[PDB]
Amino acid sequence: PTQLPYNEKWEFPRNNLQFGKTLGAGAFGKVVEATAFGLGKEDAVLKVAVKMLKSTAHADEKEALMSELKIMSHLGQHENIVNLLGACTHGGPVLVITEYCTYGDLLNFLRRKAEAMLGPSLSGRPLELRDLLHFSSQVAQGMAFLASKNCIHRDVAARNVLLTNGHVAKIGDFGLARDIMNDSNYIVKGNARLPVKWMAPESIFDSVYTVQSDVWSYGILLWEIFSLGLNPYPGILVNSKFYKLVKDGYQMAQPAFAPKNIYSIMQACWALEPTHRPTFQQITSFLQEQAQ
Ligand SMILES: COc1ncc(F)cc1CNc1ccc(Cc2c[nH]c3ncc(C)cc23)c(F)n1
Repeated sequence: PTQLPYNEKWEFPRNNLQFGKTLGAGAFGKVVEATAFGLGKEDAVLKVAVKMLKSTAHADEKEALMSELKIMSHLGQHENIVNLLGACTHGGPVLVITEYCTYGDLLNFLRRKAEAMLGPSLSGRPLELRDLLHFSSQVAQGMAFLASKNCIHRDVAARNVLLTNGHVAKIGDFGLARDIMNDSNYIVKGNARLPVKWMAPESIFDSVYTVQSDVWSYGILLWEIFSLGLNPYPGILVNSKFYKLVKDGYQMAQPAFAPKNIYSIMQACWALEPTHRPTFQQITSFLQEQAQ
């Protein structure tokens, strides 16, 4: 990624952004909503999400932001990913301008939505099964696009899916703008904080990441969707027993709102042999057909 070249076609004048509230923050980074004036070929004026370093960041974090910018440019645009809209690299700190997604991350959306649906009994518009299938197929479409570019995401999870206008799902990555240090979904495994409960066995044990390991993580995401935002392996501590169980083929039980169909997809994503797992295109075609 560092050898990749940054194309100035993305360059945008930083004085043409008016910043609003912070959308998310990590230790050394954050994403901030902004209005951009004159953005793009149509000179649009619109709300954007700007990723930038915090004052706590150092050179290593700057290099990672620039690398992310180079990767987003190289990837190309797709309806079901968080697209790059421009960047500010001259005359100040690096700014990465991405699409703003009004409904926020999918995980929180499902949890708040489930609470809203249960409110009448205990005190707009409820979710339907078809919505869950749409979210699932949209994310699989976006993952099929990344896989077609041989791009490995490595942190597929509902917290990294964003919902835009029309409640269209987009796979993104909060990255530096996530507080992983204080986030119980990231486990201290040796040197780094890793989303172990989402990770394929070969990534945990052999440090191997592929499109097929993303497929596994996508199956965990499917479980999050069709449980309306439960934590995976709920109540189970990540320890030696957990690692062994995963390696031996232990799998989560069927989620409450998953049709047998969809749970079977999950199981296929969790095949121990990575080549046996479905491809994102197979998942997409099946889920599109199911969402009709
Ligand atoms: C496949 O995606 C990628 N792959 C590799 C990469 F290196 C980067 C990406 C996508 N980069 C990115 C940037 C910012 C954000 C946060 C974000 C954007 N819009 C929002 N609207 C609302 C809220 C609450 C948050 C946001 C996000 F999710 N992803």
